[PDB]
Amino acid sequence: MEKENLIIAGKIGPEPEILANMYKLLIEENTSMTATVKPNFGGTSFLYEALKKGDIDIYPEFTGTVTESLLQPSPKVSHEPEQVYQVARDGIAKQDHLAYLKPMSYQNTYAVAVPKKIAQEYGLKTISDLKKVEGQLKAGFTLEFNDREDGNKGLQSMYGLNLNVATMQPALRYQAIHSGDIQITDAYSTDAELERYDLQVLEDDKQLFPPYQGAPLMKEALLKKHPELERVLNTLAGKITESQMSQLNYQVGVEGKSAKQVAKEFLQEQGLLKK
Ligand SMILES: C[N+](C)(C)[C@@H](Cc1c[nH]c(=S)[nH]1)C(=O)O
Repeated sequence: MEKENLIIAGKIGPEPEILANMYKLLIEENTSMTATVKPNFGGTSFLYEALKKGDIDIYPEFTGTVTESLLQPSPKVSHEPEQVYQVARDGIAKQDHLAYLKPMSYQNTYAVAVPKKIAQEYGLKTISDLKKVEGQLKAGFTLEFNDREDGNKGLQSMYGLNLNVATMQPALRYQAIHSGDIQITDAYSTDAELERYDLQVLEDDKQLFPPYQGAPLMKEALLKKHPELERVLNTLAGKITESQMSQLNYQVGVEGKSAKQVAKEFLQEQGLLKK
């Protein structure tokens, strides 16, 4: 009886798809609940509004994204990842009555990336160095990174950078930078494409980017109906290194492995999942 089915969605990319499947695997093993993973469901605003509306039940959301996009007005937060989690978790519960579980260990930050030869040619080590060459290089940014105060709007406001920006589909920006039609893109720090395409991440010297740790986001009402979801999904808390998540992304995004299988093998190897 009562085999309730949860909708777990992810933002664009292998990582949310991997994360969502880990949520499904954990949920189905340890609760009387099934789960459906919705890969590549949308961007932050869509996932967030889908959650509040009940179209989805869980998705992995990132701490700095809670503080910077989701919370309005955005609070001025530190760079301590734990403090940023607490503001996110308390802020989003007050604002929208969403429960935000404990963050995973790794950080997946927005990272301004250039090909390694571009960085050598133009002497680019930090984001500030782009001011030197903002009239020579072409940037390709996701639409969301463009519109985000911690994205390109913050490249303008904090760095003074007025880059020549073309808004890209997320999956195209990496092929553009590789083939040469753009020279700057908004990478995600754990993206396998960084290592695969000789992309060098420019250092965030003015510290525009907040901490970004992922954790399940969910209505508080769902957590009251199923309190076991907190214990169950929190076995991921403080776990998964950038190196581990990067390898998982390689497997799904580069090797074409199934995200469920990659998540499953990993949770099993970590002892987080039977067999
Ligand atoms: C984790 N991250 C890199 C800081 C972004 C990634 C992201 C934002 N929108 C989509 S789609 N992906 C986020 O989830 O906010």
